[PDB]
Amino acid sequence: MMNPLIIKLGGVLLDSEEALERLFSALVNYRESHQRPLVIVHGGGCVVDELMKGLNLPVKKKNGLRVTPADQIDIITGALAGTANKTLLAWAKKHQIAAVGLFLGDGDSVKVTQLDEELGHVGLAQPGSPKLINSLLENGYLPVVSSIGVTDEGQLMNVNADQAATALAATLGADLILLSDVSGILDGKGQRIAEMTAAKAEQLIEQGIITDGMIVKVNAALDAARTLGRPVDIASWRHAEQLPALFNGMPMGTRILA
Amino acid sequence: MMNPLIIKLGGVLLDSEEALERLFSALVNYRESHQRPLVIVHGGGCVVDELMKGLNLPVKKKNGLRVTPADQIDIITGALAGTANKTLLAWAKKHQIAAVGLFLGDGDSVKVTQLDEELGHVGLAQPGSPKLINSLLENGYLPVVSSIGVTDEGQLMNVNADQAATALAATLGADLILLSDVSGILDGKGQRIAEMTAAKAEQLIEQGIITDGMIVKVNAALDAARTLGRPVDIASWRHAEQLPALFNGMPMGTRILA
Ligand SMILES: Nc1ncnc2c1ncn2[C@@H]1O[C@H](COP(=O)(O)OP(=O)(O)NP(=O)(O)O)[C@@H](O)[C@H]1O
Ligand SMILES: Nc1ncnc2c1ncn2[C@@H]1O[C@H](COP(=O)(O)OP(=O)(O)NP(=O)(O)O)[C@@H](O)[C@H]1O
Ligand SMILES: CC(=O)N[C@@H](CCC(=O)O)C(=O)O
Ligand SMILES: CC(=O)N[C@@H](CCC(=O)O)C(=O)O
Ligand SMILES: [Mg+2]
Ligand SMILES: [Mg+2]
Repeated sequence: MMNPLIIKLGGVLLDSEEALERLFSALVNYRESHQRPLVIVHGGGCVVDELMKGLNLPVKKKNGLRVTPADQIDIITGALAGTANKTLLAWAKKHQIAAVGLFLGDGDSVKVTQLDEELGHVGLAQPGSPKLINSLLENGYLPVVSSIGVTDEGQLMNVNADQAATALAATLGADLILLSDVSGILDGKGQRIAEMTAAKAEQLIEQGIITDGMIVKVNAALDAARTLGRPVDIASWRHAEQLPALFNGMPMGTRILA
Repeated sequence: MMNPLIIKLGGVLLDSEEALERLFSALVNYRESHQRPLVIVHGGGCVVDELMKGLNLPVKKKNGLRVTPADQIDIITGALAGTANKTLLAWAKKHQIAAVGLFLGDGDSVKVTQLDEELGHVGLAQPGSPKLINSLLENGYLPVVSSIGVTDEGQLMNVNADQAATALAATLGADLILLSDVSGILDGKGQRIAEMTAAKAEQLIEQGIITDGMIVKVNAALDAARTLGRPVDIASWRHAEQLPALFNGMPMGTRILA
């Protein structure tokens, strides 16, 4: 087996049937034309915000991470580990892909602990064991992994999905692509930045250009590049014609260099 | 590998920390003292009703099955495939059990189709492929399987969990135990019925003694007994002292005979 490729999916993609169809088309074409085994990691913040909206609950993000009280972890788990993961497994079945849905605790794939009492049930993700997912890959399944985990003491944890993808890339020795609703990291004028180093990201954060979850996204991508010794791309899932080349390694967004 | 044992869990069990602790204690003791491999299937109607309650949505059951409109399948999936399944995987991690969470579509373990347009997205469960779960069992994992499935065309389906457990028992050739909040099937005076045949269940249904989901439960148990050629028990998860003997084969509730 080749090193796998993790494709991380998030943003408003799940709210778009058309975008899901175009993505699954491109995944089936990549899978039928590449020996490298695919793994999907996903977020779903929008699914949570909608269920929180319907419940009249506030959305507080502290430094790009969603504060997750003990009274909200069950609902967030339902939206992310349930609705978002099973919507993706249904698109995979429609496209004749044998997928297996997982969260971070299955096979201890990604180790999670409480990151900060000020955040509640938000996890810090770190590498775990590759045995279960390697076994699924060797048997021809596509793992589809949500960003909920669980601590050794049994408490469910909400992990930001970019950090969960980075931890899983380190666990499997996988290449990584972070797909979002924007074409990579944007500069002060809203233009795509083609390449990113740690020095440059420090400068942009100092200048207040990179903010919110983007700060979390870039730092997760940088950690992955240094840990794997390979570039990591941040790119958009929006434009159909770009998907095939993107999955083949062409630079469509921001290439993070370590 | 021995034929597995499926333990189906539902009712208000998930709302009871104390009952969950006593159950997981008993599962760990059974696992460490028995070569027979365990599989858990679960429902979670109460988790759904609570999230529907908080959303101001009605609960309509038509012949013991929950009508599941297209505008409710995502929320029901979140509660059952997400919150209930991951709460069980967290109790398994707390007890040092390596579990893997699945729904019915993973490995095509249980085939699901639309049962009736009058019910919406309710599935009819039928046997599927045992390969994925047999592989997990041989590698020492405890599968924990929710009762959401997916059709070949990609539509998520809500399956009653007793029928999903019966279909999975036929797929794996497994023994089955249906655990509920009541001590088996009760007669007209609210007393436990020790043994049940198809003739007797027909009589009780004719007399209006067995109703609602109990009709669905008994018919699922009868189908499983005839299909496996082995008795199937319906019993309570409520009383701690009875759990060990129950998992060892002692009659604690209603033994359905085919
Ligand atoms: N300098 C910046 N460049 C690009 N995007 C930025 C920047 N600063 C902030 N953002 C924001 O970063 C968001 C990207 O992160 P995020 O909103 O969490 O999406 P996601 O991770 O793709 N989705 P999900 O997994 O569901 O959370 C964009 O849509 C912008 O609102
Ligand atoms: N004759 C009867 N004997 C016993 N229980 C009966 C009878 N008639 C109706 N019931 C009902 O059957 C219920 C059992 O089915 P059900 O309510 O769906 O629980 P469950 O399947 O254990 N849980 P879950 O998986 O979460 O749905 C009982 O609690 C009774 O309300
Ligand atoms: C802690 C944390 O922010 N979690 C994310 C997980 C989903 C994602 O990355 O989209 C969240 O929105 O709640
Ligand atoms: C269709 C159907 O009734 N589904 C069940 C699944 C959960 C269970 O059995 O508890 C339900 O309540 O919605
Ligand atoms: Mg994000
Ligand atoms: Mg029931």
